[PDB]
Amino acid sequence: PHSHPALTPEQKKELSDIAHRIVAPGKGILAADESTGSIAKRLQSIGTENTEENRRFYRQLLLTADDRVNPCIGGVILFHETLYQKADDGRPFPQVIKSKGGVVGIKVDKGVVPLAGTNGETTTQGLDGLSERCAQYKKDGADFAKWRCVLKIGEHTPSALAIMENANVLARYASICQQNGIVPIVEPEILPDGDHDLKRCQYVTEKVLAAVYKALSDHHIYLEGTLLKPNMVTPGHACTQKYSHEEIAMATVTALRRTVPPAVTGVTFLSGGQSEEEASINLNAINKCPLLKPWALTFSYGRALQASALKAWGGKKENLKAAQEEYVKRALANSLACQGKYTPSGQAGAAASESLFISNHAY
Amino acid sequence: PHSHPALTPEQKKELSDIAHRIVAPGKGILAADESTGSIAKRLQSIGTENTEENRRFYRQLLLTADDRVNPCIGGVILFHETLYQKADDGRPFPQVIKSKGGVVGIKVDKGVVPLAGTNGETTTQGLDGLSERCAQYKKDGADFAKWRCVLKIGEHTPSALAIMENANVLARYASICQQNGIVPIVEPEILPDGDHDLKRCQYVTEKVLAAVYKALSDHHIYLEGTLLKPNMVTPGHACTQKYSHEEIAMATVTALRRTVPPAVTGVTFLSGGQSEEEASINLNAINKCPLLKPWALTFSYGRALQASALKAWGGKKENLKAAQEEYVKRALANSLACQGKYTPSGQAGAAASESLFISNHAY
Amino acid sequence: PHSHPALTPEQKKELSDIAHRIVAPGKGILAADESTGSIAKRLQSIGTENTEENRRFYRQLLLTADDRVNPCIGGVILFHETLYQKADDGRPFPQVIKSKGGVVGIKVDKGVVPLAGTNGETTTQGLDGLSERCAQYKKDGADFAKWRCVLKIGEHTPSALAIMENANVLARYASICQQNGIVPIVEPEILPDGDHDLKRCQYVTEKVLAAVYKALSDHHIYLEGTLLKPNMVTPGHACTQKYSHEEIAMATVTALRRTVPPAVTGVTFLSGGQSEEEASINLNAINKCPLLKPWALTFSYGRALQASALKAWGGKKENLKAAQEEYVKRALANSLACQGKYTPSGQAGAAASESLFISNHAY
Amino acid sequence: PHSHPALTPEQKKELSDIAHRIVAPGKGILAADESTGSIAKRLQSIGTENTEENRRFYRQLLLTADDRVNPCIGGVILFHETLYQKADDGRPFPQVIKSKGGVVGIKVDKGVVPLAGTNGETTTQGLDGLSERCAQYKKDGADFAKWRCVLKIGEHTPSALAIMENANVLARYASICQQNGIVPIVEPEILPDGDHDLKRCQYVTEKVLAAVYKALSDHHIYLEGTLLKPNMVTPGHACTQKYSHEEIAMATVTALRRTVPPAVTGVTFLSGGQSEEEASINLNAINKCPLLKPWALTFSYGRALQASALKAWGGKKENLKAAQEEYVKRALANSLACQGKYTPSGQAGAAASESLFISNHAY
Repeated sequence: PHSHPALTPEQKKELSDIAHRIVAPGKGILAADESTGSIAKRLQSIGTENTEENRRFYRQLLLTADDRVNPCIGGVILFHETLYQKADDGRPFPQVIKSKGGVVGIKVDKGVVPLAGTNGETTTQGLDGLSERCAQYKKDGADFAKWRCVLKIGEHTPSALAIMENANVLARYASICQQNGIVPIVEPEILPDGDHDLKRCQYVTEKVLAAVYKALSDHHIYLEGTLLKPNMVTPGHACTQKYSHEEIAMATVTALRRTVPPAVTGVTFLSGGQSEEEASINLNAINKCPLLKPWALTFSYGRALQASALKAWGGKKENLKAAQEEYVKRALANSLACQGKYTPSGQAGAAASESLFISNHAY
Repeated sequence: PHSHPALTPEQKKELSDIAHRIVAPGKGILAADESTGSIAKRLQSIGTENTEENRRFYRQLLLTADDRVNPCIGGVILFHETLYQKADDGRPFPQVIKSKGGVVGIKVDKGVVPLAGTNGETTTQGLDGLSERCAQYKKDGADFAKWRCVLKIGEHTPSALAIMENANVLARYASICQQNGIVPIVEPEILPDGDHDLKRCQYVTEKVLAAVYKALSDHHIYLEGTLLKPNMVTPGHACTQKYSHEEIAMATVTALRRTVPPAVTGVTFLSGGQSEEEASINLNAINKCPLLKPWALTFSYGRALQASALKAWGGKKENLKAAQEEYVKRALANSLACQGKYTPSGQAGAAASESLFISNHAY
Repeated sequence: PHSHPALTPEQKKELSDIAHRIVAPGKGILAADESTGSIAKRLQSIGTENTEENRRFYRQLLLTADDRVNPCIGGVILFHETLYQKADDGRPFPQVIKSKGGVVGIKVDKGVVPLAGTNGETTTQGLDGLSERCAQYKKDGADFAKWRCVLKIGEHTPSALAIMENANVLARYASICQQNGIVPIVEPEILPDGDHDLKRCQYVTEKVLAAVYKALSDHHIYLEGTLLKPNMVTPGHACTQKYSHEEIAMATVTALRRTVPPAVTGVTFLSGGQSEEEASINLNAINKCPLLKPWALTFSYGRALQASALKAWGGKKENLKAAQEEYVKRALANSLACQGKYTPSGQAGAAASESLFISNHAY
Repeated sequence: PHSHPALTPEQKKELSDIAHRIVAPGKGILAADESTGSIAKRLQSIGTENTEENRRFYRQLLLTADDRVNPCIGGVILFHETLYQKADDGRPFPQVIKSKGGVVGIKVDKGVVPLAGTNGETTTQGLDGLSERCAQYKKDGADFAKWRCVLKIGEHTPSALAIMENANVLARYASICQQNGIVPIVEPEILPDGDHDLKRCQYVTEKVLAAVYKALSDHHIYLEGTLLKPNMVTPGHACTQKYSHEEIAMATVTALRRTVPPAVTGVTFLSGGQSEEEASINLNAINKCPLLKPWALTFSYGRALQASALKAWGGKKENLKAAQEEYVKRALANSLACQGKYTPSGQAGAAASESLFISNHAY
């Protein structure tokens, strides 16, 4: 019942200013923070040896794409290794990102760990010595951080323990970040894995986010100095029932409207396995949803921004331009999408039913 | 992790439509639901005998005010007794209210009770047989309900128990209401008593509302089909430090933006002891606050709409017209205030802009 | 973090003394508090008309059994109606109970109500005006009370909400009782309905009881001034796998040892549908279980003490003696059982080996 | 509502067996796990350079005390460094401990960290990579671990956040340990700092322990395979009101009885600043307390077992024998104390008739 200010007015202004810059209109985040084990899968996917030089080259390829990406990229998330690597011109990657108008971000979690007594559920580690790490990252150019928690929809999951624990560790992580001038991106990802339908994902997402914000409140988190990186509400990857992009958008916006306080500066959606086009089309539908949305609704895409670029590269240095071109194409597409100005081919166009009305009461 | 829909799409639509009608642009709520004990004090204030006829005459006075109040009153909260009384023309009060465009509300709590082991804290009772009562009230013309919980700011209050328990009982009350087609107004009032400052009230209001919405989530409450009746964020009655209406507005809106999901259809402030003019000026400032406000910000005033009316009447039928004129003036003032168009200059629109020197980072 | 004594040392002593008297060595509780609707189903199983006189007569039959039950009965739970009824000699039933060395108890809950958004789950009502009711019951001879919450084991139950809500309302009920010199018997019954096995029931019981005691702690309940009336840990009524009495006893005592603080004065098991003989044999095995049991482990039987009595009576006055004889038999058996000195007798009738399992009204 | 066994019967047996061995009748724990920063303070108090050699020699001094300590020491907690050091004869310290009949324990927390937004409160870190560390420690001789959380009694402390967070991290630590065959000792220490009285400490201890056990339950902790290391219930260091050892014992035992499930294998009190004699006398009074205690009540002393030994050593190898003698005397004293047979000067008789004139209802 008694307040003991976690932050001063000056610290709040710094965090709010950073958070707003990242999600300024038309801007999104390039998530290029794949850890050693994750990026390995990615290079292996294109028959490329996972060496530090190849990881440096690939990251350089994305970070140095032409200026067309500047107004599309408000922030770039990097993995520790990359934060300390340099481009061919000797410039540290953080300097390269900043020179292009982007805020530098650093992934700080240390992966998921199994929760004993659960059906394969996990929590995330990485709090040990996090304050010192954050202070150093800040000095080295990073202004925001990212931490990923993973929840799964199954017969008995997400369980009460998994929801409670993941929400709690996210709050601890957020608290430590803000004490060091770092904007924490809270990522409580609910995997798309499974044959559950849209309504189920919406229900679980609503319960998970309500838990997340109650935890953030209990831990005295300054919401204006944070961003949310949630899963869009979609049917399971193996769901038999099919849905439209408008339905996905309505379910997503409704879930967020019912759980995310207006104070949260922005929502940066993870692509979670969606193809580059799917992720852009859904983000566009989300921004065109006819409901009031008090926060920026943009992207924090990893795969959905790199899929084609990685393939066009194939590990060959001579495919630099071609690979960068593919990344640019997706950055442009999503910049438009986070503004609801994206058009892939032609959409529905004709064929206007009689009984298919737009009723949000069905969600 | 499994959804068992508490409401059908049709039930949701009905609740949402009701909630929106109550807080439609320019409309607020007349809170005339004073229980037998509370109204006694009011009649006591004007040396009027507390008889059922005087209560009926007084309520009639407010309810039958001229058509000028129609676009100002989206809803009227009544006490059980009044819901079943009739105007002089034989028309049931609910019919009178509806004929003037207002939605009929019924207060359903049964008062506060002490929480053992706390420093004078309470919870509220009234859940027993509540579903049957709601079904009956709905049938008899009521479309929304009200339940008041009371919390106090003191040395060790509000305590964790008080916050948890009051939030839980409000959730139960909201759940039962929605099962019967009744829109529940959630009223977690934090009293202004004490010498605490603005920051303290804002802190407590934020913690209380965070608890309220987590509880509503745990009990599967349909937010779109609810309204919130919170205290404005103000310094304590005995606070030595003085504040401007702009600061009170900023503190209030900030607290709400950090805790109230945008899905909540509307916020109807209680006047909590503020004078009629003070309650109107503050409501106006709240609506002029530059921050983004995703819900209607209006009124649910009792004292702030009746103060002068009650005095002008003094229990004399001869002063009926003068008494109604006082009520109408306040209804008109608050109608403008909930639109940010209140000026003492009669009834204007969009007051004179000034500056943006101060910042909200100090909140 | 600050204490505000809910009770004085004097109040604690009174409650503690009462709780200990009820479960004194060799003593148990006769649960004859069946409400109007439940007792009606009992009189129907014997073709007897459900009238006030028949209920009075049946209750008199049990309460006026010979002195052999005196050492067996530490307390008797009554329903409101019975608390104010008199024996043929004009003595109020409370006086009858006291004269035989028994403590008088009163059921105060008002039945279960559905929890919206759950799969047929419930919570219990009855807190409204409970303080005044307790004050009056105390003056009229009652020293303890009982309140029943009902949980069910299923694919999605008991849900987090059901556990949390039922635990909270039990805590509220317990708090009010202790403020009025009444020892509250907390009854969080987990139904035996279903085909789940022993370990499933043990798991659920452990989770429920942990929730119950955390809530009692949050509400500042004086445990020494309380009693627990839980279900024994048994497999579902439709479970295929069979277990011995020793296994049931082990699962029951282990669950209790892992959740019930030593301060709790006693555990009075509900029979929950078990036959009179089964309930006695299991209680005996429980008391013979090797593990350390820091609390009295006795009975609070309804059906398991009345099965044979109701049948013998058959609604005929001339069968008074015969019916009372059957009750005395079960009281003696269970008195020995709660001491671990019971060894089923030669004849006990097929009525004592008959399953007293009955489903609920809803499902 | 569904169980996914965190442990197999074999795993449970191992943990339970280890826990029971550590607190076997007459046995306690030598806490010699002071981290580098803490042991530094100890050595400087006797003007000794904080070098690894001096630390190794000091720990050797304690671990190689004569066989008289064997029946007194059920377990020895070590700091990482010491677990891998060897005695002068080449034997690894863990081997030294085991040869004397003691179980080897390893402290695994990584110190306290500040909780932002609180009045100087902390949580504890150390979960990162804890599973791998436990697996390594197990392989290297350790069978139990220790983790210290610190709470403080003050104006607004311990806060709801501090209690909840520390309880949760303790549960995570406990879960990880049990997955690796390591018995976790849960240490939620409430500092004695302040002028609060005995009842205040008892209240806070009761609330903290209730929180700890609810968390252990939520995290599926096997209580039989754990030990509790709590502060005894005493007045603050600066409290002007004086209490007898019997009062301290009554408050301590009452607090534990109201919160610690019988399943918990043992309670090993920290000495927390008490002098060697005070700690022994209090532990003795605790074991003589007339109330029923379903768990072993012994010691896990650091300072209370080393004070005189550290001083007698003074960093001089020539004082080896003199120093060891002081430690041996305290080991013998506390072994008698945990049996309730300790009398500071000359023994007389272990006669235990009844207790003094102290009504437990006053607690």
